[PDB]
Amino acid sequence: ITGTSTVGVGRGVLGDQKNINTTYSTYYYLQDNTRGNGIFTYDAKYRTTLPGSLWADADNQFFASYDAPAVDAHYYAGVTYDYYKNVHNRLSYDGNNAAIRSSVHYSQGYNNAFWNGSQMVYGDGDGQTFIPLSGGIDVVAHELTHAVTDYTAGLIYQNESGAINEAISDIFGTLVEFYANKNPDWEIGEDVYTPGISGDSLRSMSDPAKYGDPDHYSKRYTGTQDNGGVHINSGIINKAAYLISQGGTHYGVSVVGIGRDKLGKIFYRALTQYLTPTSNFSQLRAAAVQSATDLYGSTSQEVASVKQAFDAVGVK
Ligand SMILES: O=C(O)C[C@H](NC(=O)OCc1ccccc1)C(=O)O
Ligand SMILES: [Ca+2]
Ligand SMILES: [Ca+2]
Ligand SMILES: [Ca+2]
Ligand SMILES: [Ca+2]
Ligand SMILES: [Zn+2]
Repeated sequence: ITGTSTVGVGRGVLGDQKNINTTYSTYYYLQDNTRGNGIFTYDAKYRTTLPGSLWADADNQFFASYDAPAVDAHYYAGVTYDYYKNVHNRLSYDGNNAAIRSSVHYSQGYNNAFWNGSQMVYGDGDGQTFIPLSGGIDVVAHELTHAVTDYTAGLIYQNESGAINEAISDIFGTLVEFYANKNPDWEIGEDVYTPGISGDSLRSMSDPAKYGDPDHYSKRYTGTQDNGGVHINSGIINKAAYLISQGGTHYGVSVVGIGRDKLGKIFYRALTQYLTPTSNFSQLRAAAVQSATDLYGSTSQEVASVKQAFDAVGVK
């Protein structure tokens, strides 16, 4: 909507106070004009009709319980926009400053978040498996990264291409969490998962097998569940990415870590230049090796580490 850019204040899902960019026109709306062609947050009002209504507030103070998921969706979309712009020189998910739209309060008891082809959508959780899913910066960034994938490599959401799609969202979700620098880790979803259990998460990049996901190509899931295991076999790629950044010896194969910035550069260039809708794991290895070669040179440590990481997880 047309109005004047304002700055509101609120509390997120975890009870932390933050400022948010709003727009005033009779009401204060969750519309951030400071980034691209805007970031817009909507109320789905416990229904499944999307997007719902652009979030309106009478006083530009967002401290009600009902507000908290909106605050976080809106703020973390901004952080994610900033990461892609500042770190990768990418303007929004399409590279041309597309408006970023999110809806919160989707459905009832909904233990999921998603990118629907056009916008991000966040459940509230059931309060047992999840609390509102926008409370996780890694979750927000995971979802916005689906949009980046769809505009770039376009990895088909099944089997190996789908597992790469998933891993790319976990990787950049994690890199965004490190960019924001609040309790960062190589775990996925820990801020919003199981409020009754401390120290767990939905997936782990550092140790995918902790949560039953494969950490080696020989352990890949070959069935038909989960679109051919897209959230399962992502563990193989997540582990490779973790190793490229942090190093380690895995199944006897030693990898010299090169750190998160270089991981992000390698994978961003692979995603945007080399991967295609049908890329498989072997092709991702080649894309990453070529990307590291472009950036750092064929004889570089970075290239060597990429090869060792994919060797460690059994991807040739
Ligand atoms: O399964 C689905 O419908 C989509 C799936 N959503 C999903 O797993 O929602 C919760 C969550 C998302 C990211 C990180 C941690 C938790 C996806 O985004 O890949
Ligand atoms: Ca208010
Ligand atoms: Ca964390
Ligand atoms: Ca995390
Ligand atoms: Ca937990
Ligand atoms: Zn996903």
